[PDB]
Amino acid sequence: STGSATTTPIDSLDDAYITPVQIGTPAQTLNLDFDTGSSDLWVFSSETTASEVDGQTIYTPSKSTTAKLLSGATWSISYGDGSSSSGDVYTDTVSVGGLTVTGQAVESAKKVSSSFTEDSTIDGLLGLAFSTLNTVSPTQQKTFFDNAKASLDSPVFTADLGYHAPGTYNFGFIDTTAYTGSITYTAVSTKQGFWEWTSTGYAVGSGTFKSTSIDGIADTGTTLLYLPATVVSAYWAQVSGAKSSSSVGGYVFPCSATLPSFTFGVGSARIVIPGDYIDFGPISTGSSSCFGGIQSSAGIGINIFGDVALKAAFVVFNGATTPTLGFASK
Repeated sequence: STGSATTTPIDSLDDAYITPVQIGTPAQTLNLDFDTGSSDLWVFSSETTASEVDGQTIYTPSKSTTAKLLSGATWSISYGDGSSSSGDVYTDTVSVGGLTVTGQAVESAKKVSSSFTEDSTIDGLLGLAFSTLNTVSPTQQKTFFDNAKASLDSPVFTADLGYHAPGTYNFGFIDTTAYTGSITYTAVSTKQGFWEWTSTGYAVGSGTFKSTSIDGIADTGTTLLYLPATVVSAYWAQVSGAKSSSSVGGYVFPCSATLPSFTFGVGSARIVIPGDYIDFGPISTGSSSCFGGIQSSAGIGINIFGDVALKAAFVVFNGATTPTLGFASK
């Protein structure tokens, strides 16, 4: 089997991407944030505290003939940006882009943090990291990908995120029309539950390439590119007037700037992030100070190849017995 679904930016900045997901019988379609940095499929639901729902579409298990309470199971998750959610668990039929999993754990939110409530466009998350990170207790549950894997034509999914445009998540096949040149594959460590890999270095603009190992995670659920402070300083030093602002929470730059590109290494291959991808617009409405898309990972504890990086590539998440990651230009 295979699946193919379009993923669409939630706003003009590509702050995140939503993908329609069919849950239950008859289908209830919710728009989920596919997140290769976590491993819980959770949804706004009929059980979510009413004051914490503001415009989201909810899953109502009582209206699904295939929903079953997973008795005794609870979940609770905290994300890198400080947001959180928790609740109980149902199993139900879940389909993404024509690919159907029966008995998928659907984690029903009883509580969500303000960040989630305030984003009316995201109805929940669909985790695509390794199932060892799944938070369901006392019986850990598998991700949608892990459940689908054996049925897939090939044990892979791909992320093809758009810049200010829709893109695609495919399951079970590599669309050879969706990228240019060849795909370069690189080793993955699953020790921390993430799609963790080592970039071979970077360049700023038309500058020379610096060969240096940068360990980090491929994380579709993180907006920006978080890298070591040395690398980030070298980038922003090429933008007149750019500075790190403790009050804003990162590097800002004059909105009048033309940003240089940023290149990262994948083995001997190179992925180029155009400068425009690094612009996240005014820090507040009407400001001439703009927020940068490359930020320091210092104090996160991990480097994160978020959407800013990933949307510059066609990315293969290879879930073979020994997982790997592939990157191609597009």
